[PDB]
Amino acid sequence: SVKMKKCSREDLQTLQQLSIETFNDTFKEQNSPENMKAYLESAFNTEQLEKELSNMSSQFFFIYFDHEIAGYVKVNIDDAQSEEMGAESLEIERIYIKNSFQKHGLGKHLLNKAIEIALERNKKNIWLGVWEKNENAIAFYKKMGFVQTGAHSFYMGDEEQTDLIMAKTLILE
Repeated sequence: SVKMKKCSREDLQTLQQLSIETFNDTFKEQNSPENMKAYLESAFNTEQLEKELSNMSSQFFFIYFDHEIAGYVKVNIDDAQSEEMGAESLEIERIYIKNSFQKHGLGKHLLNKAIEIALERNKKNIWLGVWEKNENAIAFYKKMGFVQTGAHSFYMGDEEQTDLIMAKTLILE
């Protein structure tokens, strides 16, 4: 069966390994091994993730299928967001499903959980940033109701790439 669990301090090691594997398998083709090694060490080292897990405005959730870890999602609100969007929004900063577990509705589960958290936190809108080249993720988000509201350049390695800003308005009552 499918189940999700909020990550705690004891999930640090598991979160770190899952983060590295899924991220590597997502940007591995368009980046040098040297740049990937450096980023993986600066983004997923024990101390960095420990800080993020302890951030009051951040929340991580694991998703499981048959008791096996299949992926995770990281959401931010207020000052924890990677962009200063305000106190009325929630960001899906990271969302990853292990390759072998993709195409089974698990990504949808994680995203809807992010939506549920946003609704519960009374946030007016939910948003995310996604590399323009990630066609699979863009198509998934559009199916989930997200729309591109903007786009800006960002540096990947030593070259600029395009980040698409996608969002959806929630409850306004």
